[PDB]
Amino acid sequence: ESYLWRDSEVSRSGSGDEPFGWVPEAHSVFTERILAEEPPYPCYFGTQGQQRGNNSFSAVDTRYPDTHGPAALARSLRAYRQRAWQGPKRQTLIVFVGPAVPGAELADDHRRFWTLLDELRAYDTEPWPADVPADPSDPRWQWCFDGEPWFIFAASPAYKDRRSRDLGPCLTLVFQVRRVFEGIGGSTVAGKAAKRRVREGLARYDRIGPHPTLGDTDFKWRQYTLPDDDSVAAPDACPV
Ligand code: HEM
Ligand SMILES: NC(=[NH2+])NCCC[C@H](N)C(=O)O
Repeated sequence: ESYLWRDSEVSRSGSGDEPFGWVPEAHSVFTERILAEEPPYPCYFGTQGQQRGNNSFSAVDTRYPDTHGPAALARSLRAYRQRAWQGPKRQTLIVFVGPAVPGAELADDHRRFWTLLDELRAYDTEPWPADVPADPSDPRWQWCFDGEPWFIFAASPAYKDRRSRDLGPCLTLVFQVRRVFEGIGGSTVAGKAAKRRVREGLARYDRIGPHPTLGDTDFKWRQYTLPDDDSVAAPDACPV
């Protein structure tokens, strides 16, 4: 009944042409990308999280939206949020949205991403947090669920130049609670070293450099769905 999986549980998601039958292969493709030796995956935090058993997984099967869709993902997210505050600091939930769609464009996957975030709102059982403005045009808006803001981004096979965001054949949502950044705040010595290391890795991996919206940080929504080029979306244009 729970669709929240540790690595060792993903194989039981589905087998053959069943709901989630495509999830085990997506999980393997994801881990291959994140654990690749040369060039290394640019975000060493993600690689380390995978190596240390701190990544959890879920999925949405678009063929079965009423049973394997946003309502179930809301339950999975509530369970993940509990896990994310009890376990190690640096955990990530990776959610595969499938089956894969041959020929989808990046804008299509981004539209699906924002739609899924919108559908999740109806299933949130907690009020919106008082410290985060609820208006998505506010410079300080962040996506919130189950009582707190999250960091979230969309990965897609349609990221041809920003290869670091191609995690396999499906639209893939990467969720973290903000606890993961404790110790690497942007002002911090450690945070500046972290950005150096990741951005050096990006320059060995991607066909386009770090996006300007990553910072040099209002309007975080623009980082959720980076474009594949240097375009910069209008700040008040968040689709939610
Ligand atoms: C599977 C897990 C993860 C994946 C797939 C992942 C992916 C990425 C990617 C693609 C980037 C480049 C920028 C972007 O596209 O947004 C990035 C940057 C970064 N990530 Fe990760 N990440 C993961 C986990 C984590 C965790 C757990 C942390 C914190 C503990 C973290 C901290 C950072 C930092 C500090 C940057 C650099 C941001 C900058 O240079 O402005 N990541 N990550
Ligand atoms: N684009 C990224 N993956 N950024 C990772 C760090 C996010 C940063 N701590 C923030 O809250 O904005």
